[PDB]
Amino acid sequence: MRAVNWNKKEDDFSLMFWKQNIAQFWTEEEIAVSSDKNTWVQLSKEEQIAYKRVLGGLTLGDTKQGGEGMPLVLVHLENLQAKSVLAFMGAMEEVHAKSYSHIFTTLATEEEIDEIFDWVDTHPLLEKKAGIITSYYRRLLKPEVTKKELYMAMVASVFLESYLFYSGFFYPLYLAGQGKLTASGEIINLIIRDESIHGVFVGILAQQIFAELSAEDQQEVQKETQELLMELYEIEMAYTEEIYTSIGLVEDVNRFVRYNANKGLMNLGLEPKFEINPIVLNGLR
Amino acid sequence: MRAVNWNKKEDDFSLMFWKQNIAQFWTEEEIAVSSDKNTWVQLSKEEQIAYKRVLGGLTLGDTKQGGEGMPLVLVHLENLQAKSVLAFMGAMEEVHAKSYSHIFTTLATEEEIDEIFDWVDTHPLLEKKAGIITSYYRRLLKPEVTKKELYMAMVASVFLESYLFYSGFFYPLYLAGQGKLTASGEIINLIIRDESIHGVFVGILAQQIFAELSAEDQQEVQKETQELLMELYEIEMAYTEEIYTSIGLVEDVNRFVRYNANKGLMNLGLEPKFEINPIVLNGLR
Repeated sequence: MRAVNWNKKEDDFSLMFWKQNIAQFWTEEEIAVSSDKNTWVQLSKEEQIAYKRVLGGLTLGDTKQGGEGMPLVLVHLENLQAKSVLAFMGAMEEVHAKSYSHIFTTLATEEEIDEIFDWVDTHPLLEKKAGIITSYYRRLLKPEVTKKELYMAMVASVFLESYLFYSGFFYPLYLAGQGKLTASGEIINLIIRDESIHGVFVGILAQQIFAELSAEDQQEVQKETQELLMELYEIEMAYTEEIYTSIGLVEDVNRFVRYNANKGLMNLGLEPKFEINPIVLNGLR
Repeated sequence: MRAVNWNKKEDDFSLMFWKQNIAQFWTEEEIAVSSDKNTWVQLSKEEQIAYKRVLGGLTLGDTKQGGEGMPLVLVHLENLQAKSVLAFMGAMEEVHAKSYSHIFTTLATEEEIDEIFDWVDTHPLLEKKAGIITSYYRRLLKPEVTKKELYMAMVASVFLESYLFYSGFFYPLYLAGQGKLTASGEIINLIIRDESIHGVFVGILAQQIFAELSAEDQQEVQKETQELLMELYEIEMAYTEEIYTSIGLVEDVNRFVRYNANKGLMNLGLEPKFEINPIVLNGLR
């Protein structure tokens, strides 16, 4: 039974991604958020509610990626070096999820925080899309999986970390781009910095497994991937309308979602399927 | 579907163990090993061979813990804060496994390293020990598991990290306690510092599950736990004889194994079943 041996490369990219993930390591204790209170209070009730809701949805995303996605993808990988990288990525997803609670602690009372997480747990659209994603992971709860099943779980992973998250990243970035909630915005930028390389790395692994499939299996998962993309897209447009109508940002967020959908497709080596907001861009600075 | 909420504790210990794991974070680049060459060359061939073999055995252990044990235990947990800690621990197991390659890089040529890893992969006792432990993990590759199955996977985990590893930790510690290979010994001490709190944490989780089992189930897993303990012990006594007879350390290591078996049992809230070498103690200093 094989032990991991980093003195003999199993691929051409796991070492560089390992090094980069470690280089980018951070924890929430490093960013004090209390100074955000001064711009928090300038927001309206509806703006504050949108902010808490999208952070709640992001926390659900990281909870599923660290606790289900990365574990079940990595456990079936034969590349032990790539396995190491995914394990580190899953731990950093839990750092991300914890960093959202660090923001909440400064911005909300204990009762308001419990409102958030109860709204997350009972929200029908969050349940629907998190459930579509994790169904691909739960398919891996067996001793032997097919490469079709492992590939599609990787697709699901890229679509969550490169694509579905950005309906939520939009608003912290938009506010930070206007000088509001900028310390929380630095936390979100750290998270995004990790998520970007997570999506690139899983996409590379996916392309490698795709190339190992029979022609029939490739045709099947190419079609499934495009169906999944648009199933999630349809759900995400209902999500953005529910979250952002109150604050007049529905169509701006949708443009951001399509932009990042294109990046997730490219992370998978696939062509774009849709045609950055300058305030958001300023929040990424 | 629930997101992790750290502003409402799910238990009385996950936050403390989260903070400590993070506080203890390290990676191999922090410890240069080149200065160990000056005591490496003073060891005999038999001593150099034992050292390479036990580090190879240790790497296999961490490879299976980070890539199988932690993912398959954590994924079935209902406690999302505990899930977070385990994901971080599995990541640190991969840091540990990689640190062993960093030592090898200073001490062995590229060809000698590949010999090590081939000896690990084909070695019958290592295959047997890892095979027994991971069989408890692979039982968790299904959608629904029993608490007996999850409990015995946690037992397997404690027995590996608190107990089976120490037939290997003995020798780097014994040499470091004498001023030999002290930089590698510092790496081994950081690994042990992580492993100790790993076994404690998983042991706490096992005791929580144990208290939920029916009395009949409790007695069944107590019997399995005692049998597994002694089955592994019998294999380790053959392993120490194989590794350490050439260098006269067999009975010293056996005593170290019994000492750490007792610690693993205690991590599980169980009574000791066996009755530290002072140089090993100085290597831990």
